[PDB]
Amino acid sequence: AKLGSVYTEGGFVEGVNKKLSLFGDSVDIFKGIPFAAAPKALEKPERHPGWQGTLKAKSFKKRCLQATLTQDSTYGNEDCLYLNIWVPQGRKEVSHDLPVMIWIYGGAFLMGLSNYLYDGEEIATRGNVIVVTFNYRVGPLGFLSTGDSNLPGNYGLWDQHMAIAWVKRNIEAFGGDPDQITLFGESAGGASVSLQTLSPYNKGLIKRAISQSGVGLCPWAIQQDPLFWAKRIAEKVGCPVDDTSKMAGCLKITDPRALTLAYKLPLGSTEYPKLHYLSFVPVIDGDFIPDDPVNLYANAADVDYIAGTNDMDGHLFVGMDVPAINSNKQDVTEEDFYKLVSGLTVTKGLRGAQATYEVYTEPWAQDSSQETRKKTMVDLETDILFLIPTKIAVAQHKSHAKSANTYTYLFSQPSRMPIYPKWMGADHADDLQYVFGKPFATPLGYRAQDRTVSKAMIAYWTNFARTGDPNTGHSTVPANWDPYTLEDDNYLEINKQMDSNSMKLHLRTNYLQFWTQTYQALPTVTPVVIGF
Repeated sequence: AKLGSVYTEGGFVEGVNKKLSLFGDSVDIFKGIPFAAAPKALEKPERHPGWQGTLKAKSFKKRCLQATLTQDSTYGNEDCLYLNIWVPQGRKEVSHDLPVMIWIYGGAFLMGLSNYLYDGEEIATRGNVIVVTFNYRVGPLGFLSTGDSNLPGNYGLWDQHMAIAWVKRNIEAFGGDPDQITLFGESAGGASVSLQTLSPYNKGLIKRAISQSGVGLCPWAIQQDPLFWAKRIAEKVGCPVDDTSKMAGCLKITDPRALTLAYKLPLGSTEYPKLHYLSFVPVIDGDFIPDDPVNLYANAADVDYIAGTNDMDGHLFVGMDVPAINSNKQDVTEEDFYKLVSGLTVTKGLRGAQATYEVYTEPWAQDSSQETRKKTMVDLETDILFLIPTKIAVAQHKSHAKSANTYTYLFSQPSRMPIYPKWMGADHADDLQYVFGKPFATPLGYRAQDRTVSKAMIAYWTNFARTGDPNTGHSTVPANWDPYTLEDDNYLEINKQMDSNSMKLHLRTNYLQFWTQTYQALPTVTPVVIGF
């Protein structure tokens, strides 16, 4: 069986059908379906006008404007609000009531086909679920804000919400169950997933959610001072910074490609960690995000939730702050480490920096090797940027959850990157190739253990999407994943060895204690994509 032309709110769409076996199995692939009219710079998205005939949804549309780490040219196009769908099909009849997984992924900066992480075929077919990938506005075009009416901000979030509302209204025609939507995404997408479940705008739309290395409680997920950054990029492009209204009007009119290129990620030595410069992110606009995310968990009370991080999630970032971490030739001193912590602890000044340098150097047993120091730098950023906020998000979700499940994991499959050190664990986004089944899609570049991890991850993910329990659904699982409880703080460690010892307890509880107890008590003084 195969869908023909599917009716959507704006008209008919037609994709392609890829035969998967002699059994008559296949997968219906739709690419380039608009979920909104091409967006006006810095304005909320609107419904796409109706069209006659059949929209040929046979190829990926350009994604929104973004740039690479070199930041010399832009990629994408402003006209980018399109989505893609994969519908696994059986023999007798087209699929119906299938779980719907919406992948939220996108960033202002890419480091490395470009639609590698936008193809949901492996996931949809191995897990028997519908996968929807789409594009949303990123960087300044997606998140510029003046902190007021002149430019409320959160455009990329509105775009995501638009895609979600569209899937809710139209996925049934594709064979999906509108009441079984699972949002999943990593990094900014992960924080986005979190933010979407917390926004009152998504009431009744989301069933479950998966945050991979990113939650709305992450420090880098909410910009506390958007006006400061709005003014900076504005002045950089020749706009009036005198009054917000005129500045906003100018930003809406300036060249989108120049505006995009004006968003710089300083790779040269800086006083603050790189993450400080990834300023164009969501803001508490009192609308889409009506309050600080931590106070919005009642909105996700009935949303099943899986949130997790990677072994060395912070490696990618700290390696930009301290490049010597990756070099076996160059060394790192206690000074370099103190400088790193001070930059990360500005809010609590010298005391905060001292308390932090102390705790993280305690395990050095005053005779630390280079590998030890570099590993500690990675742990520091992994903790602050991902582990800790995820731990409290998971905890907050469990505590407020009503009829919703809460699970947490630690992805620790060691990096295969030759450039990085031998002791390297799972870096930021390393989980993606497994979640997206690349060891199967593109086998020749992978080993048996990679297929094992991928199989396990897609299984857990798609099972969760179907039942709200990673253990049950369309796939068998290599290990029992127990739901997270506050008392036990249990998590599944995902890697090539999934066995009886896979469920672990209390991950870095001492560090969680430091940050939430010690640190917070101190007085306040002052092909991967990153950023929102």
